[PDB]
Amino acid sequence: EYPTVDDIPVGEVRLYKIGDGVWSHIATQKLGDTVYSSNGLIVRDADELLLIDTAWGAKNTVALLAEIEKQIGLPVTRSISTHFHDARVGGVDVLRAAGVATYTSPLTRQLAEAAGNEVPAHSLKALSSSGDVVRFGPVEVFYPGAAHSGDNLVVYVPAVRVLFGGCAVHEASRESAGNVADANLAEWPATIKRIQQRYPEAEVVIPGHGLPGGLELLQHTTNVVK
Ligand SMILES: [Zn+2]
Repeated sequence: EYPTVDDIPVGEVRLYKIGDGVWSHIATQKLGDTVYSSNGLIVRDADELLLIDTAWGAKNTVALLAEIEKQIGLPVTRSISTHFHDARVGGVDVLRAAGVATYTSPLTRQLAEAAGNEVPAHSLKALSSSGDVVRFGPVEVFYPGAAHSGDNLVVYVPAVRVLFGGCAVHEASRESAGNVADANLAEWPATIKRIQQRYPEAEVVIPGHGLPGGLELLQHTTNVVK
């Protein structure tokens, strides 16, 4: 049932229910030749929603808000971007215009600014060193160390044991690491092991791109990176 690039045109967004009060959002973007599918997360907290990652640019992020209003009907009040690439902060200006309080790690804000990308408005201050973890509403945000990028974060929803790995985690079908220009290939396996050790009871693991799986995606990622 999980949507792929073939099911979603650029500019549309689908939601997919993952567990109680947890959905992923899936969108499509085209970079020159390449067409990607990309996942974020939505998590209910009382009568509001926490959003993890934009839908890759302003147009998709507008469609994301519309689809949330249509399907869920609760307001997105806060967001977290999991790394500095346009794929995850592109659209933060749409979120700000809709009144969302946008957050990420201080390092992500710095890298986004350096890259000329959109910059979330607020910093999650206790996330500075590999291993740092903070609670934020109904999730934990974990900085496990450098991997796909130096700043990449993962997000865990403890009530339902759902781990959003973002682009630090590859889907089962993926056999190459993608854009490695900001990656730390040497550190990535150790970063994965840190995720494994922290969330040994996770039931679903959602990669940055492609099909959700279980904890097996973590070791798979290490194998690919090598
Ligand atoms: Zn990226």
